[PDB]
Amino acid sequence: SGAIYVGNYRVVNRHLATHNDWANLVWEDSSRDLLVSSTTAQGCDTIARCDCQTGVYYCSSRRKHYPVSFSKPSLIFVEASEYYPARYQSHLMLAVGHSEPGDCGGILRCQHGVVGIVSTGGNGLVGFADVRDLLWLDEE
Ligand SMILES: CN(C)Cc1ccc(C#N)cc1
Ligand SMILES: [Zn+2]
Repeated sequence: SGAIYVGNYRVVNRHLATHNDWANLVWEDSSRDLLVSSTTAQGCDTIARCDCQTGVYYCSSRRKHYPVSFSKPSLIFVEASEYYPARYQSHLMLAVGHSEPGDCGGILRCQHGVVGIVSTGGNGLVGFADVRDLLWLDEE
């Protein structure tokens, strides 16, 4: 579990969005596994605006942050998980690391701020849904 709290936005994995998220919906994309809802209180996170390929992510199933190198966001085939079938996911970055279903929502961060959230796992990789292209998160 986990979210990004930027401005008056909450960014969550679409597959973990709540009824309140859907009732306060800003934007969602199944192909990216992302959903954004509106919040009453402003949040503490800053979104990275960069093309870094190195950062640190939080792994809840290890209670640990790990430094990783990761691929640039792309359209990638993802094998079946507990929460999605085997399918293509867009805007997905991969690193070598540990990721189980409940790790979804852990933050990946670089020197510029939040890069994305854990979205995929298995076979010794962790996949992250990028948010650096969502420039509208920084205003309004
Ligand atoms: C449970 N396994 C059969 C894979 C899977 C997991 C979740 C969903 C959804 N929705 C679809 C398929
Ligand atoms: Zn960066």
